Parts: sequence; structure tokens; C-alpha cells
Amino acid sequence: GSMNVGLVGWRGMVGSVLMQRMQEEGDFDLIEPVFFSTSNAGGKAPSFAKNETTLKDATSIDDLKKCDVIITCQGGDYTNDVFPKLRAAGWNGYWIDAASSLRMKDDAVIILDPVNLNVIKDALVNGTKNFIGGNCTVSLMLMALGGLFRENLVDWMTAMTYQAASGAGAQNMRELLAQMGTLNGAVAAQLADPASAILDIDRRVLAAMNGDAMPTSQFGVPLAGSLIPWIDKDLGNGMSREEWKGGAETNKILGKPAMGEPGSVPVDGLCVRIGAMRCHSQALTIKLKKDVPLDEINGILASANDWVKVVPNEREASMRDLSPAKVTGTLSVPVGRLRKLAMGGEYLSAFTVGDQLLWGAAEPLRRMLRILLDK
Amino acid sequence: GSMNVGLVGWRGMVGSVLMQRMQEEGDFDLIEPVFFSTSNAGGKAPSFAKNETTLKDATSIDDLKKCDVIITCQGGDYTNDVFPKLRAAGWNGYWIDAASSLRMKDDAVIILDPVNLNVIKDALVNGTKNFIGGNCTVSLMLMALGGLFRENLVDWMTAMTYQAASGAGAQNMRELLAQMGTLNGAVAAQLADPASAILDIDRRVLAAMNGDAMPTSQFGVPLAGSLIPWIDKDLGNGMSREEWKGGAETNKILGKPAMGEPGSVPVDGLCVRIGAMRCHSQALTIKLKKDVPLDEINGILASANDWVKVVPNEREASMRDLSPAKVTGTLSVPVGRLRKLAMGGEYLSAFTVGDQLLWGAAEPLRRMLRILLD
Repeated sequence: GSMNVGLVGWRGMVGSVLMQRMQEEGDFDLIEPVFFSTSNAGGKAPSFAKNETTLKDATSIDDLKKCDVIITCQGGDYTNDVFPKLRAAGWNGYWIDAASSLRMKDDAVIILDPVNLNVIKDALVNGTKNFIGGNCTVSLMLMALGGLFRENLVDWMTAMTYQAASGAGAQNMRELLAQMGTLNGAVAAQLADPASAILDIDRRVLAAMNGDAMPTSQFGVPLAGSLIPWIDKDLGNGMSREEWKGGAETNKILGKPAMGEPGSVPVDGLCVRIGAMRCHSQALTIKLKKDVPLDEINGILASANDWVKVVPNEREASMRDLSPAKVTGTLSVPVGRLRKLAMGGEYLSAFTVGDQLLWGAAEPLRRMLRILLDK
Repeated sequence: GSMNVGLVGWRGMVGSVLMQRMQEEGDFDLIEPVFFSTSNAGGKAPSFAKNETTLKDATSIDDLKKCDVIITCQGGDYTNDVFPKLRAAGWNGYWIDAASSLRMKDDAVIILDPVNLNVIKDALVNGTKNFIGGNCTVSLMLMALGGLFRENLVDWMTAMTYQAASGAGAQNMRELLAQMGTLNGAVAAQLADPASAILDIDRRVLAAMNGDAMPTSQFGVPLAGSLIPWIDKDLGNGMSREEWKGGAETNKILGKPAMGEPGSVPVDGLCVRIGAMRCHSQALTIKLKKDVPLDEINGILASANDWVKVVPNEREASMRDLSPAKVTGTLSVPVGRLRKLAMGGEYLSAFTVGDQLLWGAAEPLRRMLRILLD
């Protein structure tokens, strides 16, 4: 109970989910938590604090350096500023980070322990000190499909995603919900009138969607009632940075050669935002190395970790269990719609849904803390 | 101007879009429209009728048989009732139908004239009398990607769809909008308070979504804030009827051997409902028969018909131009996100958006009428 663990970014959305999980799992009984803040350093720490009842300065190298471990959800700009300074000052502790900044560095491991505990443990023995959560899309895909990769069955995969607002941030979630209000408000009286004409309702909704009152400052365009087929930076070659992460991070998590080199697994596709709060869904075309029976595939997938489940490939079950409505706020990672595609027995469809803030953000970080504790 | 054209199902949603389009394009000037009714036979026809100002009876074989052409948006149950009776009574006019019922009959053509005008014209010469619109998903996909098929360049395609409520019907659209009210209404006060906590808002939205007050009688489950990864009947083999239509109807529209036979092109994938009103979008993995340069692909797609629009594969253009917000209520069929995938030069991505009620429903029907008129 004497590991000194600094928490940075704990006030933000991802950090708040992390605090809740750490409390739920009893993690604070196992450590001495030290709370950092970008503002209000010297104020009172949160309830979780034990001996360190005062907030420390998030950009103070001297206070950060006293920690054995730092868990940060503060983001990439923070990492890019503070991390080099802290290491340059001689800090030799463990850095656990949600941000993308350090993911592809040779002295960092991308962490998803139900999938790559072996990669993590080997790196710890090799003296690695940087442990970085992967992109939410990749983490969620591998929590669902990791069994097939573990059995070396995947030739390649395309993923067409259906991504939630939470990946863009809290203000984006708020804008989505405000947009829902704009669209419903434009037709509230008409919806209450059974005799109203659908084409009038449709006209009114479109006029509201594309009008001045629709709040679009966060997304740039409507999300409610629509979709956005580009996420993150434009790499200038027809690929988004979100899409690029798929292949780069999948191969690194699994300890394979870099994307495009022999032995790597091609993972590619299109990343598209839809009007969901906090669950990402993905529709997969998977080429396997051989024609494996479906029953065997179901077992390989279901047995891979404690959170995946396979949803029977049937209408009612798929409608009720394979959706954001069912999965939001839970640690479950269902996969379903598993069948062979018309091209042949080596071609497999899949559809998976996972909570972006849990396995896609906070959960791997606290699990890495538990690995460092041997708990 | 003397072709007698019966209109059935003209008061429903698809029929109303059809009526608006026929008015816009001057179609009624070229025909004698005869309006049919299931519930008000003998009543007043719409004011854009000409000499036939009284509604005829939609199930009167005698009234129907007087038509040279019948265009029906009334649905499959109606077709299955009257069509076989009309034919058995010796009616030899043209039947133009939005419904799926007759699509796969050997004496019917699936119509999408900017893609298969040749198939349609050959069928007319050979005496075919049944011209049936295709499934919205396939029609919209082919409006965008048909150039590659027409050049015989496609080995296979998977399509992961993002489908609108309009495909399910007007009451489903209304439910989607009511659901948006339920979700926003649960948090409107919190949204208006800049200091409110996002995890409180999130909790409240989920409780509303899964609570008894969320209206779900039409979809069975939430759509707003969610998605539904199954559309239409369960075929009992892990495929929905909506997904089955992809391969079946793509091959038939194009005049290829039946899906699964030598020379057919496999089209398959997963059909997923999202919270949009009336545009379907689709994300495609396409295997081509050879490694075609991207500029050549773009030219083949753009030159295929007058409605496809290639959207440059850039962030700003994709966000602005490749969405339901842009496309809804228009005849434009954008396709973009076109690049080679990591597997190799023969693998192509694409993303397309199209209005379900226009090219996916009403538009091919009025265009077929124009073909019959020359």
C-alpha cells in the first residue's frame, strides 16, 4: 500500500470513468494516490485521497518525479510537454497513458492485457517503463476478435466502423444531444398529430438539420440524423489518421512486424461517426487462412477472454444484444453476425459493439496498474 | 397523350414522392392518369387528374384491365392479390411496381435504367411486360458503383450499410424522431447548464433510452442513439433477407447469371439500421479483377450516369458532401473515400450515400414510364 501513484487528467471525462472504476475495484486501497491538477493546485484533493489531501501541480516536474507510477488521461498535448521534461530530469518511474503520443515509440508498449499480457510481461522484464493504451477502435476490435489472431487464423480484415461521439469528447456528446433536440423540436406538434403528413415532417426536419439553429460548432456538420465519413486528421492520401491506427496499432499490440512487412496482418477500412453516445460498433470482412467451421470459430472467439461474448446469429438476439443500447456503460464486448460470406468458406463476417470509455479508454490503464502491483 | 396509366398506392409515402416527381417533370401532360383507391372508390381524384376525375376501385379487375400501364406503390400484399388475377384474365399491359414480389420472376425485369437501360430495352423487344424496381440498397449502390460493374472489373464486393428509417416506413420515421425527443428531453435542463456533468447526462440518456417511455413499438428496440444490426426477415442461416437481396438483385439488374452460378458477381455483407430519415449509406470493400489506377477508377465511376458524383477523398469534402444532410431530398448519388486498401492494388474502398425514396423507390418507376412513352 505504499506505491505512490500520480493521477493526472482525473477530472476530465476519461479520467472520471477511470476514478469510478478504480473506486469500484478497490484500487485505492492498494496504493497511495497523489492527485495532480492543471488548475487549483494547493486546493483539496478528492475523496479518494488518503495521505495526500492537497492537489499537486500537473506541470511541476519536481512533484511528478516523486511518483513511482503516473497514470494520465490528460491528453497528447500534456504528454508531449511534460513527459520529455520528466524523463530528462531523471525520472525512472512507470508512465501509463491513454494518449496516442507515445504509442509507436520503440521504448513503449501498447497495452491490452486480455489480448497481449505476454507482450506486456516480456517488456517489463526487458526494462520497458512506458505503457500506452491503444486507440479505442483497435482495443475494442481485439477484445472481440482476439481469439482468431491468437490462433494465427487471420489473413486480413477490413473494418467499417460506426463510431460514437465520446471519442471526440464531452462537448461533442452534448452537441449530439442538442442536435436531437433541434430535429425533434422542429416537428414536435406534427408528431403528436396522428393526421400529419410524413413528407411535411421530413421537410421540416431537413430544414432544421441544415439551418442556422442546428448546433454544429463541435462536429462542423450535423451528426444527429446523419453521419460523418471521416474521423481525425487527413493524411493527404485518402486515409484518415483514425483508419491508419487500425493496422499500425493492431500489429504492434500483437507483437507482429510493422504494417506492410512480411508477417504483419493487414487491417484497414473506413471510420465513420454516427449519432451514438459512447459505444463504437464495427462491421468486419475477415479473410481467414483456412476454412474453419463456424462452430469452432464461435468457440475460439468466446473463450478468448472474460468479457467477449458471441451473440447468436439470429434476428431477435442480434437486435436486442448487439447494440449501443445494450452495451453502453458495461464491460461486455459482444460479437455477432458471424457467417461465411459468399466468396467462400475462408471469408467471415462479424459485427461487434463495445463501450469506448471502458475497454476503449480507462480500463486498460487500471489493469496495467494492477499488473505493476502484482494484484 | 392517350396512354391510360393506372396509379395505385399514390397516397402513401413512396407514392407521394412519385406524384411530386411526376408533377415536377410534366409526366401527367403525356398520359391519361387513372387514380385507384382501396378505401374511397367513387370519390374525388387528385386535382392533377385530367379526364378521369373519379377514383377507380383498386381491386376491381374490370377497372384495372382498362389501363395500358399500371404503376403501383401499394405494396407486395396488393400485388400478390390483384396481379395474378389481372394476368389470368388476359390483361397484357405493363406492370411497373416498387414491391419485391415479382422481382425474381423469370418474366420480370428489375429496372434501374441509368445502369441497365440495355437490359430493359432488350426485354421490351422480347415482349416482357413486368418492370419492377429493385431494393433500395442495391439500386443506390449501383447508381454509384455501376461503372465498375459495367466494365466487368468487379470480382466481389462486401457492403456494410448504414440504413435510414424510411425503408421501414413512415411510422418508423416518426418513431425515430420521437425517440430523439425522449433522449434530448431527459437532459434538456442539463444541456442548457454549462456546468453540468457529462457522466450525469450520459447516465440519464441511457436510462431514458432503455426505459419504458422510449417509444419502440415500430423498431422493437431503440434506434436514436443506437443501431440495429438486422433488417428484414431472418432466413435461418445467419443472413437477413435484406442482405440476401444484394447478390440476388445485383446480378439480375445487370443481366448476369443468377447469384451463386458461374459468371455471377458475389455481393454480400451486413445491413444495419442507423438513425437517419431517408438516406442510405454504404461502406464497401471491393475486389477488382486487376490493379486499375485510381484516376481510371474515378473516371469510370464518374462517367457512368448523370447523377453519380465522385467526392474527392479529403476530409473537408467528405464531411460536407458525403452525408445524409447533403443528399436527402436530392437525386445526387455521391461516392467517395475511394482508395486502395492495404491488401493490395486490386482492393478498393468506397463509401456512398443516396436518397432511399428517390433512386431507391420512386424514380425508377417514373423513368420506366418515360421509356414506354419513348
